[PDB]
Amino acid sequence: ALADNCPLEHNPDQLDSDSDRIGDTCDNNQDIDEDGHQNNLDNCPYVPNANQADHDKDGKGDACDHDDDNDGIPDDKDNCRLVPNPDQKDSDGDGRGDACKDDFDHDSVPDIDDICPENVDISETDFRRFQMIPLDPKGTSQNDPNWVVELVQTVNSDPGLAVGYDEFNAVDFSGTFFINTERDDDYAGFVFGYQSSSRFYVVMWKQVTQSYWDTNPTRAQGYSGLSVKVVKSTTGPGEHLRNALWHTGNTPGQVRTLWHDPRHIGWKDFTAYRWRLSHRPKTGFIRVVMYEGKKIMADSGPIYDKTYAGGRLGLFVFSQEMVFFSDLKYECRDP
Ligand SMILES: [Ca+2]
Ligand SMILES: [Ca+2]
Ligand SMILES: [Ca+2]
Ligand SMILES: [Ca+2]
Ligand SMILES: [Ca+2]
Ligand SMILES: [Ca+2]
Ligand SMILES: [Ca+2]
Ligand SMILES: [Ca+2]
Ligand SMILES: [Ca+2]
Ligand SMILES: [Ca+2]
Ligand SMILES: [Ca+2]
Ligand SMILES: [Ca+2]
Ligand SMILES: [Ca+2]
Ligand SMILES: [Ca+2]
Ligand SMILES: [Ca+2]
Ligand SMILES: [Ca+2]
Repeated sequence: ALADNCPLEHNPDQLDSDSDRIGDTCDNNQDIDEDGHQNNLDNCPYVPNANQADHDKDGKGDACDHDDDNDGIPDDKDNCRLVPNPDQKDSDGDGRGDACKDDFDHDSVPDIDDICPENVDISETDFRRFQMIPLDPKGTSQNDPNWVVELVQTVNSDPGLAVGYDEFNAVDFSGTFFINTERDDDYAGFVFGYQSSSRFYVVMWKQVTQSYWDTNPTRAQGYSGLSVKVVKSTTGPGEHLRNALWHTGNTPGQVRTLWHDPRHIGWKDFTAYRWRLSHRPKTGFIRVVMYEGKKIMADSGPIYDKTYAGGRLGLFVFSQEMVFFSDLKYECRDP
């Protein structure tokens, strides 16, 4: 019943106020392991497992299942952990069973070309599907985001997101953004570990330092440079989150800035930038590097934070028109 009508992916015809893909009628926000799946809709309630992998579909996610394929051979001794193979046949004796030698998760996409080799639910990128989420559908300081298609955001808008469909535990995420205009000097970036419109990590880059023109609800000063922040809003999309996202630092009950480039180097107009992000939920590892061609423009260095155990990936925009995103790529890094 719940794991049938609750998920927006099973029935999109319902409300989902916090944009976490769980219908309002079922949403209770109880998530003890903070992996983005509430307790009663988590196949491993106490073990962090954001992608909810369950290869034998027995109700116990791989993360809390001792025999992920139910073939009687425990994971630790199974030479084909995700493919049933009782005889453990291994004709060349390399420790990998014949049953899964070319396609470990049996999603019909060989290991080498499979971006998520140990996840039957993901085999290729599908960033052809975006969920647009306005970060301030309350205030009207500026018009909300407008997206078109090269995914472009055309308005000097209020903050907003464009988030993908796939969910990840450990992941490497890369992409390209281009500001096709010399007008303005604000924000462009991306998100990862996205769970709800009140829960996600965000990486943003501003061109020139500037204080947000509306001192309400809180004073916000955004410095030029790359920043890494974690959002845990007590209010959700609105004016409070708005100013907090802009502020280079911490805003009570809204945002925490984990790192900011000490050099405050802003992005350049009409320049293609490539970002490379690595997130390892198990240890809380986070690192983002920005590139201008083959040149390194910014490097966050190792950052550690375990607020969120995983989630979706997406694009971020805040008061910057003509932001062109393209060539998005991602790969799972599990275990
Ligand atoms: Ca919801
Ligand atoms: Ca929720
Ligand atoms: Ca959970
Ligand atoms: Ca879990
Ligand atoms: Ca299972
Ligand atoms: Ca397991
Ligand atoms: Ca099992
Ligand atoms: Ca097994
Ligand atoms: Ca097996
Ligand atoms: Ca073998
Ligand atoms: Ca595969
Ligand atoms: Ca796969
Ligand atoms: Ca608005
Ligand atoms: Ca500019
Ligand atoms: Ca500006
Ligand atoms: Ca602006």
